[PDB]
Amino acid sequence: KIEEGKLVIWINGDKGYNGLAEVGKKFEKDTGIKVTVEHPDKLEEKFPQVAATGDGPDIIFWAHDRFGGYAQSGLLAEITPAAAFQDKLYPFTWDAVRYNGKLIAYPIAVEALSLIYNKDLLPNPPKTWEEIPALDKELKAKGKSALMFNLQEPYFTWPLIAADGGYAFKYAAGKYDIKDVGVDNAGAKAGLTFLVDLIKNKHMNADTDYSIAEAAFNKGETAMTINGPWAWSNIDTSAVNYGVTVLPTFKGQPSKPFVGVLSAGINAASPNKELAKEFLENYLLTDEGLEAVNKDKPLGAVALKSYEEELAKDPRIAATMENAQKGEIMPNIPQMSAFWYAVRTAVINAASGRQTVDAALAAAQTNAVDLHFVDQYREQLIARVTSVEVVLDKLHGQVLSQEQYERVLAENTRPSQMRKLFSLSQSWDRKCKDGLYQALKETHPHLIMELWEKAAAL
Ligand SMILES: OC[C@H]1O[C@H](O[C@H]2[C@H](O)[C@@H](O)[C@@H](O)O[C@@H]2CO)[C@H](O)[C@@H](O)[C@@H]1O
Repeated sequence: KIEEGKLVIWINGDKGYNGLAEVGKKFEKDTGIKVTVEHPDKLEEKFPQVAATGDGPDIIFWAHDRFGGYAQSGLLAEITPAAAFQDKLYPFTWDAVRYNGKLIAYPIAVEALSLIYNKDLLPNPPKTWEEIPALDKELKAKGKSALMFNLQEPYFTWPLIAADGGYAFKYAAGKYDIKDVGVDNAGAKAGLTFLVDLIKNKHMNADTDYSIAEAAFNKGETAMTINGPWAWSNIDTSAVNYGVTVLPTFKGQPSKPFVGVLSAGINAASPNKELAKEFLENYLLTDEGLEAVNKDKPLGAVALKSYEEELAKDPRIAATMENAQKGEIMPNIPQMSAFWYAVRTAVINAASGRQTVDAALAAAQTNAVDLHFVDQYREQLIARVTSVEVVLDKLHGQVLSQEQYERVLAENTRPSQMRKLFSLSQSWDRKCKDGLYQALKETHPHLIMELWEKAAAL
């Protein structure tokens, strides 16, 4: 369980965890309470997996979009700031952490993607996405390339999908309509078609991930990348002469990045809730706390009015906000986790040529709207299904091909095997998903029964 009388903190590894650790050191200096900051892999999934059991960190950091799901699952303590403290942060940041009438986290900072460009390679950044292929051709002659960014996380491709009309869930009458999804409309298709064409014409490579794109930009090999405030620290170290600016337009319309509010929630199973509150309100969310984190990795536009004003002159922060204003705040509904995984699979499949754009998005759309049991509880099943071989043999023939069977089996741990199986099946139709559910239920009926029950408990 969770050790009492101390703080364990989880934050993503792309954030200023060293800076946060300093705030932890100051807290220890003034209170005697030791603070431990960790940045585990696959944090957005690890948390609900271990927290559902009743363990995990006292405090979890992520963008606000995942917190609605955490709250619905009972993993988060209710946050009760007094009025004077609440007034120290922007109202729209509190709005991002409000779920079903209550505050479920502390907002820290507002993030949005921008175009980052090498001024020595590219004195004026391109206005449009459409002119990048011509740009890449010029640069290739100098042994360079126009653009590299993470193509493994749909967050980075989202601004282009949304530009001409794609959207996640429709918002109307103060509610998100969970049945109105805009992943396979004409606009989403046009944007992703443009991305795929960049890859087909070798302006980009489908295998490019975060580390690969960062290395290429920071070594001066590519003229542009797409990234958030957290990335500026490494670019500074590399002393690249860079600018941060508005994303290119597509079909004459702005790219629309999703806006995230980095937020901190308190584990509902934590016996250290009061301590967590003190650390967050009186140590982190102060000019001195935020500055320490921000000097490690930039936070963007912080939620704290006083420090936001001090930093607002930074043209890079201005550029972040300009992009944010063209985009949309992410929904925090519990459906977000399944939505992101479906879209992630669609972008990866279309980029790798495993599916056409139309088929990739049509499948994502169907699965986000229909929310099958195996998609809703994918994360729990990955962590809790243990008889993988039994499931594979039930599916072999009917649902799984010989090759897919072999691919799943080849993974090293049970969760890696399960994760592969759900990835492969992600684009399958309802009937195949039903076959997958049936095999899981025959193999582990108590687990499946437990999942049905807890859904109803919450
Ligand atoms: O790609 C899907 C992913 O997008 C967002 O995650 C961002 C995150 O908000 C940023 O702070 C930064 O860490 O990069 C991530 C993308 O790799 C969503 O917040 C997240 O839930 C979602 O899975």
